[PDB]
Amino acid sequence: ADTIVAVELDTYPNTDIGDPSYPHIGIDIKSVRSKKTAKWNMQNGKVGTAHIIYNSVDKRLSAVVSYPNADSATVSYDVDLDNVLPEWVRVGLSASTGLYKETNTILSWSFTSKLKSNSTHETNALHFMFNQFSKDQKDLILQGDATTGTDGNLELTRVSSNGSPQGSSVGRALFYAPVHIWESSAVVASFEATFTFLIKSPDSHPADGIAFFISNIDSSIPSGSTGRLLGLFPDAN
Amino acid sequence: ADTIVAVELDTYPNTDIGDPSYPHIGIDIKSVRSKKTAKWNMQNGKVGTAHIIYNSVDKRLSAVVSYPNADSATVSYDVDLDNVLPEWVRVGLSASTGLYKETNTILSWSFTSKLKSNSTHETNALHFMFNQFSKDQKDLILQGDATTGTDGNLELTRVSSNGSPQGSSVGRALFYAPVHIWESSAVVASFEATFTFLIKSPDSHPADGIAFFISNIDSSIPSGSTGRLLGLFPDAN
Amino acid sequence: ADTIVAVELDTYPNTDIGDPSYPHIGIDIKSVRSKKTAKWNMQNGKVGTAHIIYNSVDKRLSAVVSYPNADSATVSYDVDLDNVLPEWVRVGLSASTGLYKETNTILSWSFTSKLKSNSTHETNALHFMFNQFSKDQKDLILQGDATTGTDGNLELTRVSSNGSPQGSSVGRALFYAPVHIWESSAVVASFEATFTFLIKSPDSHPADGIAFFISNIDSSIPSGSTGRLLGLFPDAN
Amino acid sequence: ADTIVAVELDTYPNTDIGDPSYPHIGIDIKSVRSKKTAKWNMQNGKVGTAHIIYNSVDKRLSAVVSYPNADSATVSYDVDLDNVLPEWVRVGLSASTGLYKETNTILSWSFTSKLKSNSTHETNALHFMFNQFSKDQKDLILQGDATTGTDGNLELTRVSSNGSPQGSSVGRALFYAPVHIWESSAVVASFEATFTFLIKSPDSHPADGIAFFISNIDSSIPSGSTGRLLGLFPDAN
Ligand SMILES: CO[C@H]1O[C@H](CO)[C@@H](O)[C@H](O[C@H]2O[C@H](CO)[C@@H](O)[C@H](O)[C@@H]2O)[C@@H]1O
Ligand SMILES: CO[C@H]1O[C@H](CO)[C@@H](O)[C@H](O[C@H]2O[C@H](CO)[C@@H](O)[C@H](O)[C@@H]2O)[C@@H]1O
Ligand SMILES: CO[C@H]1O[C@H](CO)[C@@H](O)[C@H](O[C@H]2O[C@H](CO)[C@@H](O)[C@H](O)[C@@H]2O)[C@@H]1O
Ligand SMILES: CO[C@H]1O[C@H](CO)[C@@H](O)[C@H](O[C@H]2O[C@H](CO)[C@@H](O)[C@H](O)[C@@H]2O)[C@@H]1O
Ligand SMILES: [Ca+2]
Ligand SMILES: [Ca+2]
Ligand SMILES: [Ca+2]
Ligand SMILES: [Ca+2]
Ligand SMILES: [Mn+2]
Ligand SMILES: [Mn+2]
Ligand SMILES: [Mn+2]
Ligand SMILES: [Mn+2]
Repeated sequence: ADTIVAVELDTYPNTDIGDPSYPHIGIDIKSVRSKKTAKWNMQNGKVGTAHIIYNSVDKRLSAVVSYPNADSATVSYDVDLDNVLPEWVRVGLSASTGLYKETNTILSWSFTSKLKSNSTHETNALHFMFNQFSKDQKDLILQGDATTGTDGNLELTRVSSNGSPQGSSVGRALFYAPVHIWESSAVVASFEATFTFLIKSPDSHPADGIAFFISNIDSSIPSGSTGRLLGLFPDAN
Repeated sequence: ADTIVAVELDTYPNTDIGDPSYPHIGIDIKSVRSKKTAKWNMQNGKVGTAHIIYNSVDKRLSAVVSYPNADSATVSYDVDLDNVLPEWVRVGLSASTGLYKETNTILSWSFTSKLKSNSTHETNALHFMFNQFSKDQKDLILQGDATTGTDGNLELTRVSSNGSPQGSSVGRALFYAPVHIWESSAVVASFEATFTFLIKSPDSHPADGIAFFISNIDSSIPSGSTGRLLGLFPDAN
Repeated sequence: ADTIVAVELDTYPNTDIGDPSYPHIGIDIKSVRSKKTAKWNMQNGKVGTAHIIYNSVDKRLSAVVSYPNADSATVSYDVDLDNVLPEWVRVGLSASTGLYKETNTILSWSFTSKLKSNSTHETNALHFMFNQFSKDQKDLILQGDATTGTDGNLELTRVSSNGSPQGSSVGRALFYAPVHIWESSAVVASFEATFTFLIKSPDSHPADGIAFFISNIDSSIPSGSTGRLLGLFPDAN
Repeated sequence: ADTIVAVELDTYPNTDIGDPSYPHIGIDIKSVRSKKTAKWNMQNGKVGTAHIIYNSVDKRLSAVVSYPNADSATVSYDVDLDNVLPEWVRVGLSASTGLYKETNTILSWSFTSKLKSNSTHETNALHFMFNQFSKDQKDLILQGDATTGTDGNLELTRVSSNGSPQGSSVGRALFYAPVHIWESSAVVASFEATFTFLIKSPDSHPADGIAFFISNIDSSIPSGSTGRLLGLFPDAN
């Protein structure tokens, strides 16, 4: 039972489980039923960007998704991460396919985290920037169908030799080091994440989406968590 | 007529104009009557730290002030700086003495700004960190009784050779370069500021406070703006 | 008179003054006659990158120039900047043309400078990054024919609306803030600068070149320093 | 067998293995017999600071060690780390004792690493800054006698509750994630490291010294590498 917090980019509306009737981006606290969502004007074949920020002052997690020359989509939710997550965690990217599929490529990824402790008013921090992925990336923990090196890109779900996506796939990419996401004595604590992606699809119904997540350290892909579950949750409850 | 946005660290309660009956920190939009305030347990003779954050997404300006091993004071206010300030501004510190005084020493001052453009999705940034002040700081625009070099600190208001604070003093320090605080075509835009200070006062009634501020490029201390006016506003209206 | 240090991307060989018989990159210490040079494979029509570094430990100024998938040119010169420059400078870019011309487009520019003090061991620093140039770039001091905003790019030399480069042109762009490039009490001083350029010429002999420079605060384009002088030097001695 | 590059801060002169007759700082390349050294005015009881820098242009590894208001010791060596280390490494701190001892307290540690690629021309970075060490630092791998939490410092070697150091102690602290220290496609690669320490001793001859090292991923304290070997080398050959 992993504790999970995520920002999803749902490309397929699973109206059974509370997903609205269109692609959208949402926020997930311990469940695949997003506490808050927002219509996202998904664009197939185009490189997009997702920015996610959070800070220990407003105690608010927000995220923006956009494509060059187009309206951006925003989603925010008030959440006190101190009570939802353990102090040490790991951060990652995650995508899945089901009966429907799409490329779940990641062109770049950046993350910064700062803990400005009470005791000294001296910062603790971590930052990593990936604009190119080496075929043997030793600082990423690839889980599932996640591979690196193809064009300097991170391909989260299985894509064949033809450049075409495979159905029923799941992948996850985690930074090797555990991040100190919060501390009892911190004045301010914050994080900022960004990643550009390319969700291409040869059909008319792409699924299932990508998602930036923060989990307990030893998290692993929940068995059979493909499709609508986006490699994060064991059940749609 | 300057357009001013500031976060004051009001040490003296001027109940004439709206101040609450205790030291407080507050948010000022074009006026000295804080749109929002919060109780601050002002500690005389001790270093404090102040953090001001803001982001184009929640369009919210928060501020946290604190002392090592004590409670922090926080205040936030929802404000679209896009409709209050011009795109090009300058940032600075300001302080004032009136019938009552205090040293308005500034031990360090850091600032970051980023603009994540839409047309390109690439960042534009600025960052400066002063952990020491030379006696001839050429990147600071000193105004009023503001001086540098004394011990490596920035003395906003007049302090004699005796080290004692002087009444009816005003001082401001502005970073030489104009900051591009916002843009119409930007996806995300954020700034963060931090400074440590030392408000000492021989007596029992210190006044009048420090304030980080953003203003129009050619901002100049309003005439006779000492005391309650904290070198930022001409009138108490 | 001005005190100048520069890294030229000399595209036109001026044998009369010392320029070796081919396009090269060099290190100018107070003279257009480079103290050290290196053959450069100037590619007309391609975006290139230049990286300049220097630290107070090695007391060496190096530079690298490269194009995606190609041999990179390197140049280095041991120089003690303490005895060559004043402690406060200004940094900028400079191009020029003479009888022959080329576009001197600047797609991006970034710069970082740090000062780790002796008296305290706490760093002071400045960082600015430009990935887009607004039509009213208020934090750059434009000199000569230099214009911002055309396509988001910086044009150091005159360029027609057609896109054709023009002869006898001189331009510079300095960052607004004076940089504290070195201090006696500094344990370690260092600066890093990067910038991507596009030198497009319609003819066969491009000229005259781009330059990264550190100068005294009030530097300005010398009289008649077009062509082989690259907006930097008054004479050729 | 380990591949190790280090920068010792030899506090005990082991005249039998190549150590000069006095406290020094050295550059070790696959051996405890420093390729290059320089006298160090080791001050017992004061907080020092060490700064290591390297870049793939000069291919020169430099180190500076200083105390507040005291001369700095400098040492540099021309080494092409591409032919000495594997592309993926781990960086960490090490310290040791033997017949004589000292406390090897690290009050802060910082490290930055950049890779400006040739194929792409966009950087890959990693940065971590420790100003405080929690009692369960999950992003550091502790080996031997290294403990976190005591005061907020990292004791590389055994220290009793009294505060007195102990003989024949050994310990390291590596950063959890592997660093991509270099790549064949890299135009520029560089790293900068900084850490402050406090070497206190109750006697007249402290030993054996602290060291910043870069090793292959799976490195571990070699058997018997206490004393003169500083937890890095199996023998003294
Ligand atoms: C036609 O596909 C829809 O109906 C099918 C039969 O009822 C479902 O199996 C299918 O769900 C699966 O695919 C989606 C889209 O890829 C995925 O989100 C879901 O978790 C299942 O794997 C879909 O509803
Ligand atoms: C005891 O001082 C208070 O009462 C005085 C008489 O009513 C006021 O003049 C005085 O105001 C002045 O000092 C304060 C504190 O420094 C300052 O805020 C104000 O602008 C005046 O200079 C204060 O209210
Ligand atoms: C053919 O041009 C060469 O010879 C001419 C006659 O001697 C010179 O005028 C000319 O110099 C000018 O143009 C170059 C090329 O742009 C420039 O580097 C120089 O500063 C003059 O403007 C060149 O030597
Ligand atoms: C007085 O100790 C010196 O002489 C002893 C007898 O010859 C040695 O055992 C001793 O070596 C040990 O201590 C040093 C100092 O801590 C250490 O560097 C060495 O590896 C041994 O542990 C020292 O030479
Ligand atoms: Ca879905
Ligand atoms: Ca007041
Ligand atoms: Ca020339
Ligand atoms: Ca020794
Ligand atoms: Mn959903
Ligand atoms: Mn007030
Ligand atoms: Mn030349
Ligand atoms: Mn030695």
